Amino acid sequence: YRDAATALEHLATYAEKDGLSVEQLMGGLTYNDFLVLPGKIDFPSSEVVLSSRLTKKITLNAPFVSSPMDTVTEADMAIHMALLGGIGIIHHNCTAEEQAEMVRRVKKYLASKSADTKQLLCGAAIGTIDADRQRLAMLVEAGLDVVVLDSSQGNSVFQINMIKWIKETFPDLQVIAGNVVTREQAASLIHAGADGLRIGMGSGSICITQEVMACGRPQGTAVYNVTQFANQFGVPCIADGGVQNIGHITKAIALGASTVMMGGMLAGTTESPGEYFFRKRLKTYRGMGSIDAMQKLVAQGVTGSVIDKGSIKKYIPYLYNGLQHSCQDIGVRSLVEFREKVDSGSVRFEFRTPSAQLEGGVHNLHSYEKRLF
Amino acid sequence: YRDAATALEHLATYAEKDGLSVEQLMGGLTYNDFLVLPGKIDFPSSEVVLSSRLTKKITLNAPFVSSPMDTVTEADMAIHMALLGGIGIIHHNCTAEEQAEMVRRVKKYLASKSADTKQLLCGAAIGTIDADRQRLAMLVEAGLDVVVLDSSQGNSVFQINMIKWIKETFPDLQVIAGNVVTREQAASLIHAGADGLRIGMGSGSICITQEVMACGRPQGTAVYNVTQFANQFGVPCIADGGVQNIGHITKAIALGASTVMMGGMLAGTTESPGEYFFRKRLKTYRGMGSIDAMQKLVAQGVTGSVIDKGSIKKYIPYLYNGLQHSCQDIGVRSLVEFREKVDSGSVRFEFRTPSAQLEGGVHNLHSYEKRLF
Amino acid sequence: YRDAATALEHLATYAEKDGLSVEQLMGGLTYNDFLVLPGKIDFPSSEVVLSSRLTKKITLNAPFVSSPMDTVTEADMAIHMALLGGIGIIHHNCTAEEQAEMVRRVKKYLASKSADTKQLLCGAAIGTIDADRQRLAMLVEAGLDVVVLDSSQGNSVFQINMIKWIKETFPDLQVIAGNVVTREQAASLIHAGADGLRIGMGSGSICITQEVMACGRPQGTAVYNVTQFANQFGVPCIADGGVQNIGHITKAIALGASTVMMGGMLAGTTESPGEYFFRKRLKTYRGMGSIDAMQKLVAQGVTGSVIDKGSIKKYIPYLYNGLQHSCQDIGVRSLVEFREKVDSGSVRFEFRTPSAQLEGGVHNLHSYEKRLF
Amino acid sequence: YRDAATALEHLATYAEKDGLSVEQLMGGLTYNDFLVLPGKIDFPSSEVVLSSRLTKKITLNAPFVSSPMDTVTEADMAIHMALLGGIGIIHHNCTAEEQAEMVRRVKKYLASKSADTKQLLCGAAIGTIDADRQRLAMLVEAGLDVVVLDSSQGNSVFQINMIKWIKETFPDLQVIAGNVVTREQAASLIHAGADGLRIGMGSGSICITQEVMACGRPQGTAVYNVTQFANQFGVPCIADGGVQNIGHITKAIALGASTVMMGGMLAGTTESPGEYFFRKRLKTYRGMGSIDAMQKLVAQGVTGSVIDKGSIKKYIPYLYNGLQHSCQDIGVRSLVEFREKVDSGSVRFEFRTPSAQLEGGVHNLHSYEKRLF
Ligand SMILES: O=c1[nH]cnc2c1ncn2[C@@H]1O[C@H](COP(=O)(O)O)[C@@H](O)[C@H]1O
Ligand SMILES: O=c1[nH]cnc2c1ncn2[C@@H]1O[C@H](COP(=O)(O)O)[C@@H](O)[C@H]1O
Ligand SMILES: O=c1[nH]cnc2c1ncn2[C@@H]1O[C@H](COP(=O)(O)O)[C@@H](O)[C@H]1O
Ligand SMILES: O=c1[nH]cnc2c1ncn2[C@@H]1O[C@H](COP(=O)(O)O)[C@@H](O)[C@H]1O
Ligand SMILES: [K+]
Ligand SMILES: [K+]
Ligand SMILES: [K+]
Ligand SMILES: [K+]
Repeated sequence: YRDAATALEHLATYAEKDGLSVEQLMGGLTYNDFLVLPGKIDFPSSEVVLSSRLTKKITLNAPFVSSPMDTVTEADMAIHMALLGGIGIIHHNCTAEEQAEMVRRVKKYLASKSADTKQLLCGAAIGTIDADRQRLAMLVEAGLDVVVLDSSQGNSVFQINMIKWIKETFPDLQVIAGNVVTREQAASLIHAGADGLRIGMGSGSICITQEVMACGRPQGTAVYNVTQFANQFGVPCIADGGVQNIGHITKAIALGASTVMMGGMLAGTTESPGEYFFRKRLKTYRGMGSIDAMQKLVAQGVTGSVIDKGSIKKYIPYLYNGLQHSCQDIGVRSLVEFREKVDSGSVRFEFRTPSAQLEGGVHNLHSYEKRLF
Repeated sequence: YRDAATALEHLATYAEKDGLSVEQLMGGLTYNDFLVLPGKIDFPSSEVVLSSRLTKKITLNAPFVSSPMDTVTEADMAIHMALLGGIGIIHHNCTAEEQAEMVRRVKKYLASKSADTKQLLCGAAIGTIDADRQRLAMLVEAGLDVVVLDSSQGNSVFQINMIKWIKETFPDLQVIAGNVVTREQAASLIHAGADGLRIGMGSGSICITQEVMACGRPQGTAVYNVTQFANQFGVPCIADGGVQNIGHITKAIALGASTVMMGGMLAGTTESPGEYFFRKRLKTYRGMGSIDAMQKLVAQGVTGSVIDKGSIKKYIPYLYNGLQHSCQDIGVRSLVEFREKVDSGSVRFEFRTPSAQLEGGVHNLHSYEKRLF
Repeated sequence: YRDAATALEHLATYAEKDGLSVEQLMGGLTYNDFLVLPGKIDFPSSEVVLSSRLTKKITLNAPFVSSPMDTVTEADMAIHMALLGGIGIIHHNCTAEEQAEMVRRVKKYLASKSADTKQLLCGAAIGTIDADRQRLAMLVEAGLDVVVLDSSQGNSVFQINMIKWIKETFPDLQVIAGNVVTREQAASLIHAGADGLRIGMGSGSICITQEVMACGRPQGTAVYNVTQFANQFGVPCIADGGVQNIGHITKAIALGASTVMMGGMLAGTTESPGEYFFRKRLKTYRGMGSIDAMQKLVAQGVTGSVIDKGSIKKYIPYLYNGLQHSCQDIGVRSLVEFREKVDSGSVRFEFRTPSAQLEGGVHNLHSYEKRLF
Repeated sequence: YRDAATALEHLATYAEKDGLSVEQLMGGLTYNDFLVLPGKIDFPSSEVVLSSRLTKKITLNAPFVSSPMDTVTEADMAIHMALLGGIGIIHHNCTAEEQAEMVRRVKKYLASKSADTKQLLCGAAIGTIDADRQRLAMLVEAGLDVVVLDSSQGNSVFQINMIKWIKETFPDLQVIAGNVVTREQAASLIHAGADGLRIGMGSGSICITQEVMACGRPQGTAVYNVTQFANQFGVPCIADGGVQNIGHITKAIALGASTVMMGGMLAGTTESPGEYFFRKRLKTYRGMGSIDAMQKLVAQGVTGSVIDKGSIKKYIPYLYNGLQHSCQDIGVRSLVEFREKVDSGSVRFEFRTPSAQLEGGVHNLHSYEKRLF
């Protein structure tokens, strides 16, 4: 046999590292279709830094964003998301007066705060019609820090003109455009002057766009191809939709996302809008393209329910600490280093067959209780 | 970082567009195995034109055809299908006298109408035996506009001779031959003088041909290979079977289909034959190769039930408006442009892993109600 | 557009026929993973001949063989299998005296008959131990026509010596060796003097060999690789296991099988051993490697139940007529021509994605009844 | 046709053996994704030797190791595992005093025994913190034969230093490091001075690491790549996790594992800790990363239940005799020969499509009882 002392040296006899680079990995796959291979641990998980760029000029201490949906994010969610190092995007399924009030509630309230006034950071969504011009003006007056142009298909003349108008009218304000899933879409909205990109189409838990429009993209592939382009321009991208656990968050970032947006995961929490009901304690969770949401006609989302998840004061820290441990297993001390080591090919990946996915999950038990924390 | 002003220019640094061309996409896959990537929106969905060639000389305002099945299309269906810009193919699981009466009912009744008499367009199915010669003569007397030669395997001497006979005897009448799923089948029936082709074998919701005959083809692949050939001869093709939502319709056309035929989707509607019953309001839906259908012995279809879908006066417009929005997302202003941009490689596609398909649908909800419109 | 008259000629512009040849098709797939593409119909299904070589010197009018299992084939099954143009292999989970009696019952009783005595053809199974030497002698005295050496793994010194002994002692008797799934296994038993081969390992409905032994092969792949070799020596092969419908039979033969063996399909029929019981009218069906079967300790099969299928006097004709229609759709007039056209590349195949398989089956119905005939 | 006498000779006309070599087989697959092809039987299964290297200096008569989990292995399990030719690894979810007592119970009690004192061999697990240094000293005093450094991610400075310390302080003691799933991890811990490696991350039945950490590897692939490296240094590797039947054990070894570790399979047995309860006779089985286990906060395992499996005095022999039959089918007389014939390419493999896996299992039965032995 070989001398154990030569073990590390012998690795050089191999053409490349074990596993695949991100380039080799990247068809039409998404998060559950692969794993990241473990690396070398020479630091505690507590040492892991999770600072993340939301936009060109806005950086969060945590890559967590609550989605602009009327069953996920209002003032209560936005406040506590900001307090916990993330941020919330307030929905616009409401009057411009009602939305502005929610913004004021946040602004008048690791924490995400402005550098000048020390006020909590607040985001909000708007449509791309002429009526939303006045809406935005009201939100800006309320102290809005960042606006999300809310669309399933963001590459449009209407959105492009909206971007151009905001940059001229509100230069200080940061603009996140989307949604997008292709390189060509990204270039268009980057060229328009977007400060960030929202990635995803049909990956949402409550979304059926892909079913009824035949249009969208697998989330993992969308994140890679978009960010591979957008990152060259220093435009941070939000991985929006299909996120359901800590593992999805790590993978989203690995593929180039700067932050991740969550709807269903945050739906059913105490801080979410809507009241609990019993059927088991549930809350309503619905796509904004659902008939209910649109009426509150071609639906692109559904109305459903999610079980009580408790307060995000316990859930977000779980995501935070969990993501720290994830980075540790991979052998990276920050999300910045995570990005660098992936693009350099140091971090390695591996595909997962359907059998490997079943093996990866809980299997062959009479019964079990899934207590995450 | 790169200057945002160079974003669109930088796209030229890439060898090809993001995603796959239809050629690259096209083994043995069907509709659910892929997506169309979104494009550029610079028009309203209302601007989208859905005019479609049914046959060489017949063009519809909507690519919707009701299947010739005794649980789908009789006079009531055919009338309302024509009124809504589509057309109905009346079944022949009935006497020649009974079928001709149904045709007369339609003819004596965006709308699909003749250019000379302004009467509603009507289609009908027949077998390929000698007895159907007289049957057809009766249908022609009733004012039939187009005939469908109804067979699971249309590439036969019997069908070929039937085609040849009709073209000689009834030159004005348009003939749709089928079903076919291969290039060789198409050439044979095109050579015979077919004015259109019916594509599909075993893709039907109620069909088990592939199970009991081991013969057929995945619908998506069948449409591509057949139309890639048939379109060179200006022979429109009907994508028949396996259509269940708007997404399937968009994809069918993307692969080369001119129109799409629906059975199960239209079964259970008010305009369909058969009475509602309760088990939940249901209607019977059965393959014409089912024992029931054949007796009203090797079965190639099944007898089943479908829930009440309501009137097609609300369902077809939903398909219509939905398809308009689908084209908009893709960035095409008509089905003609859709065809052109696909064959040129402007429209791009993406595969879907099993995980991506699960992600694409509704996932990780306690419960939900699927209200399409 | 192109002139329709040139349609058939234009096919020559294509490098190869639509679809795949069997070579191109053939990893690790089985029957449900592919389809045969339809061809040209210029004959009635009644014209299709299904004569099939069971062994070097024995030819059946139907490629149907009942498996040697104590819940499938005793005298009653063997008699009626022979009468209907197939043959039955009597099990040996019984005394040598008991088995010989069953053989005598068949011999003393399209039909499969001897050319000299006009008596029904009869097959029987035996083990490969020394005790089975006397057993066989008794079966031969009873008028046995063909013997099956019954083993999950037929490539053994014990089986090889058993083959050699039979050929010397009983030259007239035909010997089917097996089971096998590889080329190397086939060569060994062909070299030993086998008159036919039994193909299959772990493909059985009641079999778990692959689970507990990690040894076996996908049935489709096994048939191709074995027969590709065995056919060069004029050694007919039985495709044994995993057959569940007419489609599987057509595909088995397409890949090189001369006949097919059925257990589960024939289990639960009136002619099968064991009594009906109620739980719905059921019969017991069990692997011969099951603890029950072995005790009537490492099990390689299970004990289960199957619903009443009725008499094989109606089921086998259904298989017969169904297979005729299958050949017709493909455009072949006999199983001999089927073999020839496949090996020449005239018959074409197509893969099936998981989606294509779901599409191929019954889908999207509230409910349905599967009446085959 | 060809002369049967030339059958074996004709095999030489083929470029390579039927099926795939292990290299060709080896992406991201695991055990259920493939089969081993049968070989030549020229010996009885009783002749098969299952001696296996646990570590550099420790060899077992059976490749069976019980996992260090508080619902699997305490003194009772460890004793009977050693008696039956395997070994048990005692968990450390208990005080150092409690663990040492369990070791003494084993030491003071085909059988796995020391060569000098004839005492039963005993293994035990420990953490990699400073407190475990004293713990180990107590275990060594109790007569511990081998220590397992218990971690989901063994490639750490803490584990590396722990290894280095043990080799200096307790030279006689054998050290198994892990867990690992990559080549780079292996080299690191081999270089540190490991006497054996524990392979697996997220493949456990009760483990969700891959879900919550996005980190791990398909078990089959992990075993191959790690052992392909580790075996060059004569470092035996334990395939840990995802083992559920005899088939998995055979495959684990085929890919390079020297022994296999079982948790769930041995959970629910009489010799396991914890009492039976009724819900059907069940026992608790839980991941050591479960909240319950950790509290007896980011969970990486779950708490569940498994049905009563009976005594391992009947189960392990079943595994033993089953593995013998498995080797026989493959045509190897020992696990050593198994290794040699695989690396030489004599043993062949075959992929399994999802259809082939369904075909491989029990299918198309009304009902069945799975009696393994
Ligand atoms: O009705 C809808 N149609 C289309 N996309 C939607 C709809 N509702 C929400 N989404 C998207 O889906 C995301 C939520 O995905 P989830 O986090 O998987 O629930 C949102 O942030 C939106 O990007
Ligand atoms: O009994 C049958 N055997 C074979 N194909 C059938 C049968 N009944 C209907 N079909 C085909 O299946 C289509 C309906 O498919 P669906 O729209 O998926 O229900 C029809 O238009 C026919 O082309
Ligand atoms: O106990 C068993 N172990 C292994 N193979 C078996 C056993 N019982 C039956 N078989 C095989 O499985 C075939 C039946 O497959 P089926 O037709 O799919 O039920 C038989 O003809 C045998 O070749
Ligand atoms: O809580 C846990 N987190 C991660 N891995 C675990 C945990 N509990 C057990 N394992 C691993 O899973 C193996 C058991 O796998 P099983 O044999 O498939 O149940 C153990 O031997 C450990 O290697
Ligand atoms: K797992
Ligand atoms: K979705
Ligand atoms: K079908
Ligand atoms: K099986």
